[PDB]
Amino acid sequence: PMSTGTFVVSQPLNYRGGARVEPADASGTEKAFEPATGRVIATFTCSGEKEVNLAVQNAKAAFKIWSQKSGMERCRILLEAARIIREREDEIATMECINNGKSIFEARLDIDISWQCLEYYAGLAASMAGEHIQLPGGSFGYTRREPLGVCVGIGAWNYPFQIASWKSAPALACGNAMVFKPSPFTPVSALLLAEIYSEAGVPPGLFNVVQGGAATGQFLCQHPDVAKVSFKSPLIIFSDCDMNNAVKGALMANFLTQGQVCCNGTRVFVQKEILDKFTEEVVKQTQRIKIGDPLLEDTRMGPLINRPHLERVLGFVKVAKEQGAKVLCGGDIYVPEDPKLKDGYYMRPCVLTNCRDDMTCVKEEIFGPVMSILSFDTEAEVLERANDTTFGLAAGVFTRDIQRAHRVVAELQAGTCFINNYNVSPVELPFGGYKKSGFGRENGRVTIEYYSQLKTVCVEMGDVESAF
Amino acid sequence: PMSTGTFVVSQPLNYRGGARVEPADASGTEKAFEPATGRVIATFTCSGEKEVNLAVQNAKAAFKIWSQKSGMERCRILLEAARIIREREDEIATMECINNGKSIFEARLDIDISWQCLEYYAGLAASMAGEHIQLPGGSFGYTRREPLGVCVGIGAWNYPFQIASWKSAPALACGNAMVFKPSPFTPVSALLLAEIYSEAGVPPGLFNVVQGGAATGQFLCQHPDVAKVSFTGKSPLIIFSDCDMNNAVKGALMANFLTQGQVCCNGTRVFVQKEILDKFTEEVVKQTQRIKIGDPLLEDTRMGPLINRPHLERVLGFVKVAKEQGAKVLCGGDIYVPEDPKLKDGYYMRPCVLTNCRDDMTCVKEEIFGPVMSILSFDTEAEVLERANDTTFGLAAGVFTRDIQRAHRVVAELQAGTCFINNYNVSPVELPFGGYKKSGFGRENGRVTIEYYSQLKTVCVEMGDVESAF
Amino acid sequence: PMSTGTFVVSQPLNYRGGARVEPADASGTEKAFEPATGRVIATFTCSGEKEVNLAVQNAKAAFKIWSQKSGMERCRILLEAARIIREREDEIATMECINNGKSIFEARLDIDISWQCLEYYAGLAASMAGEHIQLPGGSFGYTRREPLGVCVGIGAWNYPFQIASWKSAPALACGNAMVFKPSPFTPVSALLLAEIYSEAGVPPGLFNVVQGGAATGQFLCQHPDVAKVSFTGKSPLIIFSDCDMNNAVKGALMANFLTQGQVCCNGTRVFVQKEILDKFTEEVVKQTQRIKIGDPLLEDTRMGPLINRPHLERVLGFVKVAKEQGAKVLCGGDIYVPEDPKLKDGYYMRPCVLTNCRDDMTCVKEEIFGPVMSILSFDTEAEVLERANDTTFGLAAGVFTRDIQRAHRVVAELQAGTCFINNYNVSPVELPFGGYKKSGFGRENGRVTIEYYSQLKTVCVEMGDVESAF
Amino acid sequence: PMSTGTFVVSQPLNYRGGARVEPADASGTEKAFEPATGRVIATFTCSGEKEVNLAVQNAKAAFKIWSQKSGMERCRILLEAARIIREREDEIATMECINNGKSIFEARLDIDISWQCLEYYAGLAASMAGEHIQLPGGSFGYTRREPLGVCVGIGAWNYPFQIASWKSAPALACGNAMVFKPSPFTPVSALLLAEIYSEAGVPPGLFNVVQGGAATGQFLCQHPDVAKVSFTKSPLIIFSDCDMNNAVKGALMANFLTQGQVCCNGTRVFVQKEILDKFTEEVVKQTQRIKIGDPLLEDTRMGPLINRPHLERVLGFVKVAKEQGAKVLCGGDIYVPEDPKLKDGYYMRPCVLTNCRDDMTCVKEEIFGPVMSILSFDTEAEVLERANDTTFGLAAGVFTRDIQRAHRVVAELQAGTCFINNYNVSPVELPFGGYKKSGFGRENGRVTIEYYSQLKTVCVEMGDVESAF
Repeated sequence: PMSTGTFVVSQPLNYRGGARVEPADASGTEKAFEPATGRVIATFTCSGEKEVNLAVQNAKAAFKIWSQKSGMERCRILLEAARIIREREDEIATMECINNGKSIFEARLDIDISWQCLEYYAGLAASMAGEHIQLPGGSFGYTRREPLGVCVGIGAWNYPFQIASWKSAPALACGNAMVFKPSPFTPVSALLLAEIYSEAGVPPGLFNVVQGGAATGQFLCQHPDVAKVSFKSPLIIFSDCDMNNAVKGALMANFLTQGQVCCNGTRVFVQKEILDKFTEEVVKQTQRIKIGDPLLEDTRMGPLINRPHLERVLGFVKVAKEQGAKVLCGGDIYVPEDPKLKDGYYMRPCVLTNCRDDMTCVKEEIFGPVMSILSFDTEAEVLERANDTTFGLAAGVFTRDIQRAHRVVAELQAGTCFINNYNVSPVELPFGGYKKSGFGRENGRVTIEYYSQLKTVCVEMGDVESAF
Repeated sequence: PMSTGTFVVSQPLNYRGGARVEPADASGTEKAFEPATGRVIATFTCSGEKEVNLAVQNAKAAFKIWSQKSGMERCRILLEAARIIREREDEIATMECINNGKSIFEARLDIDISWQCLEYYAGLAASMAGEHIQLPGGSFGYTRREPLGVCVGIGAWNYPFQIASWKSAPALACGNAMVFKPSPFTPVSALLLAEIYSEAGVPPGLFNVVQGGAATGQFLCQHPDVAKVSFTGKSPLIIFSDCDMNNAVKGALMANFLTQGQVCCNGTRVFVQKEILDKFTEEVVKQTQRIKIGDPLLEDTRMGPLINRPHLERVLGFVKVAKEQGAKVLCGGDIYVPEDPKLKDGYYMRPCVLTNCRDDMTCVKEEIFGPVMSILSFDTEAEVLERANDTTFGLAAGVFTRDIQRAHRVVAELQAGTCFINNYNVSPVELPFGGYKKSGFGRENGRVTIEYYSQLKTVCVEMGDVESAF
Repeated sequence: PMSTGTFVVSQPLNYRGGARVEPADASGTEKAFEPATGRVIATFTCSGEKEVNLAVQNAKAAFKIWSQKSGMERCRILLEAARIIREREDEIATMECINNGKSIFEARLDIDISWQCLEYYAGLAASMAGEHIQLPGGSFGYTRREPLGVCVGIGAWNYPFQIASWKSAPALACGNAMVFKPSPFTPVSALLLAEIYSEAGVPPGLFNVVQGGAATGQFLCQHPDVAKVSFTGKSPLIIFSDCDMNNAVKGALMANFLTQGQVCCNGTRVFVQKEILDKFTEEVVKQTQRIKIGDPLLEDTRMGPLINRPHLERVLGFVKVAKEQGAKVLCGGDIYVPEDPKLKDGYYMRPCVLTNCRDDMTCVKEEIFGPVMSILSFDTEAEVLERANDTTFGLAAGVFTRDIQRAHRVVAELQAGTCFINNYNVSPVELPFGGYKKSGFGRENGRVTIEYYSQLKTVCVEMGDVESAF
Repeated sequence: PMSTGTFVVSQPLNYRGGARVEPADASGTEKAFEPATGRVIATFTCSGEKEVNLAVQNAKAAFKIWSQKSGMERCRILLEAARIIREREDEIATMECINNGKSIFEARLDIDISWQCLEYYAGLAASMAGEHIQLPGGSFGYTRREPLGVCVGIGAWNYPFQIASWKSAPALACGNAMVFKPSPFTPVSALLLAEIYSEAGVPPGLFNVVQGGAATGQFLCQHPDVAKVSFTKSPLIIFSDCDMNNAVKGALMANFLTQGQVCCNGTRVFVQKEILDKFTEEVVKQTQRIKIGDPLLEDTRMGPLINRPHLERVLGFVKVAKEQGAKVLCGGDIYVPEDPKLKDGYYMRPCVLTNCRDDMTCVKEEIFGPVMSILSFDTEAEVLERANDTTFGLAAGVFTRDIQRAHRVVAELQAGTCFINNYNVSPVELPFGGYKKSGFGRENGRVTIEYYSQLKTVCVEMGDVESAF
């Protein structure tokens, strides 16, 4: 039923005690947009400290109930929340494109992860166990992972529904309550999750939503009842690679999610030999990318999050030119054929060549559809030039020589490495966010630890053996 | 061998490239003592930034070698270091008492926990494995825990050799290098570990030692080549009227006077139910007055001296104010003069038992870090749980009651991370299962600490063609 | 909509390729009953060699498809099958009672386990991973748990739907196909599971059902394409003088008369201490005489009929001999005729309590599989432990004492696999944590059972040159 | 100090209560040999039932003690036993060759695994923990892995000390006692382990050794106090695009390590039509260079076969292979070493056969000798059909530079252990194809610990019983 250029927020954007609320006090006022049209979908209040307090006080209450429920009881509520998400998928995914701008194509994948995540932690809640050790003389010791209490989740604008799901699913599975503060850019989708949790059977206050910016964030972090607050990538193309897969990989790595992720492999090192053929093919393919209405099934490139952000990306390209880069295609305002999209935050995906490491476009993360093609001669050279990469990053190597691939992956300091592919998936996702992957056992174990604490009990069955 | 009142440091107290070194740069000077005699066992230089740099740079080099060795190779070196520790146990344990002041009795247990810890991580290094996930079309994904690089370990004075062992073992078993900064109170014992690691086959620079205080610590933390820095209401004891009095008294004494009560672990807030209050107090004072104070090297000694004179003066200060606030000193809390004249200038005091304690009292509010027991009276279960729930998760609590339901009910309500039913153990925070003897570490303790000293690398191998969205 | 004395089987009772089928060949013919009425609900064909072959061949086909689907795809199908089970719960629960005889009360708990179990393995299928080990010089090794192929599941009559689900869900989560062979006593309920799996989205043949007895079982075991066949002193209850009498009596009744006492899990050897013997016996008889015997479909019914006429004749046989051997029948152990004339020919009897029992007695020696309690007197802890430790590990035991030390000491000495302190649960063997309600399964139960239905494939990738010994 | 052609057993060959003992009764008598010389190193008594009973009764006692010790204590004893093994390594390896015939080279690697195994299980004993589940109303449930009791371990002659270590190390880490029956071929080495365990601090009767054959094995299995009894063709696909030298190295390793007397050995060598001639030429060249002789010599890579009947059987297989139409390219004949002490040793030259057919018994049956069967093939589809008749308990090795092909072949192959561009002749028990600096990971021990233990479950009720009635 929902379409581009029509949506307007009618209900309030805060959520406490299982219902939408207007904030009790303000830290300011913000406007949320429809990036495809430039339309204001909401003018909303940012939570003040009294408001922040009410939300924390409310979830503190819900925490006390939820923490007393068994893992099995919590598992059913969470599996239900996933069923509702799965059912209302197209509705949710639409709301997501409307406020964020990503393709319905991508937005659905985001929602798939979202319910998959909930099913994962629901499972873990039901199969939770501690350690038990037998001590000499019938005495024994045991452990239990207890929830922390009221956790704060800070959202991002690039994966709004998915970040909300990803933070709250392990949090609530542990028996905690969450107060979630989404990006002021994207305040809508989180309320859909909040509503779904209530519908699933979560006690009122367990997943609360406070809207706001920096001040709000600070008020949440400064709250005494808050237990815990939960808050360039290279692509090496060797001459011996499968050119078409390398080109496909480069495009995926740079233009998925409009290149508005830090995950994106924007530094494209291409070996001297294949440099000319690669560049020619990459420009050809980029010029075919479908820019338009994110709700259209054929659209692969939507608008950028907002006007300031778009201006910044266009600014990057102006400097890129100034510094000596050769704009091969795009990097300019795109005026879509449909007049409703006239004032949307659109631009054409950019491919830059003749890039050097000293260049700010090579140095800084742009957060837009901009590919920087850097030439290289030898394996030893790339590895020196590319190794300045943080562990929180990803790297991708394209070569038919398996030994070279493993050798390069071994030397690269990036946490996630892809041989003969590239996936633009969020950091949290295990196994580079490959589709039929699963989460394995370690991802959950580690994140469960983040949202819980280990209680240790020692039972003495005999007499105390005094040293004195 | 070594005896009390005779030891003096002869070699330098820093350690780089497998040998003892004098610091290149100076950031002041410190004196280390023999707490049993008051003697200066060392006047040493506090490492300067040029020195800190050398130690980090040396470890960075050693890291590059070690990180390339298999878990199996790393395991043999670590199992060897544990064998040497176990063999030189009394030598180590004695060197520990000489500088720290704890009884040889307790010092040995500390050393047992040190070699046990090394054998544990050695085992984990050899049995390390990642995840391997199969993907559609023959493509696959896998994971690897890699070391972080050069890790900094900051020591404490209460468990000097044990803190050094506890930080270094998980670090070195991940393939990391370590630069260790002991407490300038207890500089000596760490060098013994450093020597042992070299002897075991650790590459030169893998476990380096830099002496110093705050400045030295700051230089280590500020160093760009340092990957990670590992650092270091009051603990209650609830005694119900239905408990086994003798075990409760034994437990209270253990909880307050082990390690001279110089740990934050110690259960110093002793809540006693109104009925048993009089009998408990009478028995606890009787038993406390029997505690053997003296030479920590003596096998019969259960109470040694306090770490230093400023620290002793502070504990004596707390007692002075406690009686000013209205507490009743039942025994001790005064300067003790041992029979032994070599022991004359040692930092000794008689273990203290205080009664008529109120929650408003600073002795009940603040952690003293001395042998001082605060006895607080209570009437009901509901009352204690209110009064004693202002306890942090990083603390420990002990409950004494013959009613099993009550015990579990109390343990459930208490916010402490480690709870003991019908006992109390004063073991460091790091130790799983309340540091009970012959316990083991289970699997989770190691898993969690390995995570602290490592990072997860993920690799995705594509067996087919790239599926383009465009 | 379904009721007692009305139901008759209309469709065939074998399942192949997503539909009910009549067996291709016969190994014989059986009659399935309504135990509450004595009615024949179905006269069915036992599967012959050719039919067993067809089900295996059909499952082999389904296996090839399913095994190629990801754990995530298999997880959705299983989570769906659990949703359908949960939704049609009362329909299945009812159908279960009609053929088996257990109370609708107990039948629901069985069905709750069924869908809980499917949700568990669905979770495990989605989170499956192997090990990845790094080797010198960039070479690597990894592992994967692969399904075995076509597995066979053999049913029991005491938990027909539950044991059907318990065997199918793990085998299928591994990516296997299964051929289930229900007890010829209880053929019906399994077909409901088979139908649900189809409805969920399992490929036709993934979970086939072949009816039959021993010959069908033999044909399944002898089949060359069958990868694995999954099959299905007496349990004591020590009641000490210092315990909580009412909980001990409640526990004794639960332990003996749940599932009409037709489980091997049931704690039928009740050791009672000489002192409390008289009070316990008096209370247990009083409570037993209050047990509601009748229509299993009635919500108030706690005791239904026994599985069949031969089965009942056997239990009453054991009672006849028990009094011949010197036992004192305190209540029941006789043919019961319910007030509802429809239940006139059902397989009913009054729950029995026997006293003055000796270890030499066959009622104490043999498992009866009926509502019969054997009360044995004892004087001391040392005595019981001697008399009761002729217990196999595949059994359960229960101890009632207020002395925690005594409880743990007894549990430690007892050779039973599952021990209950101050309670008793009659849950199937498979169930972790004594089948307590809000328990969960933990991680180990699943790990171990996944290993049963899978095999470890190991792959070694050489990145360098082969190092020849020659 | 020990050498070939000198050793003779002087002490008895059973071990009970921390001592070597002569069997109380007999199930027969066997002769043990020095395969390098043909010498009888021992004429010993096979254990009767009274003797088996004594070993079990003694082990039952030691169990009751060992099972009551902490996993922490057990771990120290086991880490000590590994230190002693590691220290007396050369003595043990020497003794192993003397009775078995394998090279000092391989015999050491066997002993390395042996002490590595013990260190692994020692670690697991110390870090053992059960599950603890919280239940509504303060009630709780927990689990513990308990030992089974007296376990029986049946040895093999190909890895005598290693099989003993591999069975005893997990069982003893659990808290069980073990009665071990070595192969009547290889009695000696197991007693060295039994002695080391005692020296380490194991209670007397915790690891007992009863010498014997089938009757003795049967007596052990039939014993009511015995809790559990633990008991003991592989293809190699060479594609034309492979690295020839690594493929040849791999083929030799796969066929002639341990004198080819393992079921692990990749004896069916499928070679592509194109590289067939170059491969065959190189493999024969390399095989003819293998150093046959005194297993105690550091340069020796091929020792003698386990015994005369076994050698005759392998020579028999070669006779029939050429009768069936195979082309003997080298060896497969009685070898007479230059050293006269070795004159009556059970030696033969490693054999390479070509013109093999799938119908041939040498391709069908496991030979247990140094015999390589070279089979030609044209396409990937063909090999995969011909080689798929492989059991999961087997290994397979693929050699190809095409990574896609390698994974594709490994995926289709039914073998449990697959190697890409290598082949390792390691026992079945070993995780990650028995690669040297591999480790054991965590699953191998978990699964084996389960074999030698049982899960005890305890449920503590903190409240009142909720009666259905």
